[PDB]
Amino acid sequence: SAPANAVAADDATAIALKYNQDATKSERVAAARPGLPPEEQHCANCQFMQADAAGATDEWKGCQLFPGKLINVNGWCASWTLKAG
Amino acid sequence: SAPANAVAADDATAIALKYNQDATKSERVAAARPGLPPEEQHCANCQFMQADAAGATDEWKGCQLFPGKLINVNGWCASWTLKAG
Ligand code: SF4
Ligand code: SF4
Repeated sequence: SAPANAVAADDATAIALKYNQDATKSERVAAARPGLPPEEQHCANCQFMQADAAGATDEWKGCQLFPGKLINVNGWCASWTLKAG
Repeated sequence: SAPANAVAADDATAIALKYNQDATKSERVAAARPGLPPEEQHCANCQFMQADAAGATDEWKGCQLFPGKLINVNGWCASWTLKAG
């Protein structure tokens, strides 16, 4: 089961930022954010994902943009940015 | 007159996010978002602010949560998080 502090689907920030815990159901094709084809975009390779968040698991990680919460590594939002060198 | 796409108080996203174009009149103290003293928080030091948005001025700048629109640099909403990276 999801952590209790998972980002909720209809959290107001999640709504505004176009977060979806399943990237395949997200607006990523429409958004056309640069750096990878949309089909390759998800939280796991994002700049803002925080691997060392409290309560992180292989599936659930922090995000700079959702303080105190956990996103799904297979998620996406409109701030997706490939983590660069 | 302000940019045509300045965020209005009756914008539906604004209401959901608890945006106020005057941070001093916002809920920022009670909300106590982490990362800076709440009384110092406003759009100008927020991670979501986009200073190079089309139509921006020294007063009106972009926000990732209000695509296509301009917030006030002195504003605040409950999604505030410190600009960082
Ligand atoms: S900023 Fe990155 S890690 Fe955070 S929810 Fe959006 S895509 Fe996922
Ligand atoms: S997310 Fe940040 S920049 Fe956007 S309205 Fe809220 S406080 Fe202002």
